[PDB]
Amino acid sequence: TEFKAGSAKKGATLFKTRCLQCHTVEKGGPHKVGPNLHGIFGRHSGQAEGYSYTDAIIKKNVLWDENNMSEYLTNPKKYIPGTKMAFGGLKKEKDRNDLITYLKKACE
Ligand code: HEC
Repeated sequence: TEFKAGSAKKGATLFKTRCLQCHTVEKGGPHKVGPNLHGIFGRHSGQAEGYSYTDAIIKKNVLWDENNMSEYLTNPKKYIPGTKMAFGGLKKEKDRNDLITYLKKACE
């Protein structure tokens, strides 16, 4: 027990200003700089087809759940050195919570 639920509305706007530049979240949403993340929970890293991911991400083979997604979110290059994900992070657990509450919801 280490992840508690945030606000999806607050999650959704965090997403629009911090992740939209690179990702789509809708079913059948296209890949961009970053891959489409629909269905990410339960899935492992580097398995969306039609996307060229770094060695590092495939290699890490992380099961995508809220718990994991939080630490990746804090510092991705940290969590997975070699990732091409150019994002500093979300150091605030509160923001992280909203946002994950949002992804838990839309990538559904
Ligand atoms: C572009 C400047 C990005 C921003 C901003 C965010 N992400 Fe991203 N993401 C990007 C890339 C290029 C990649 C590929 C990684 C590689 O090393 O090949 C990723 C990857 C992810 C993943 C992992 C998914 C998988 O298929 O295993 C996740 C869960 C992810 N990105 C989520 C995410 C969120 C929620 C963001 C906003 C806070 C975000 N990323 C920022 C590109 C970019």
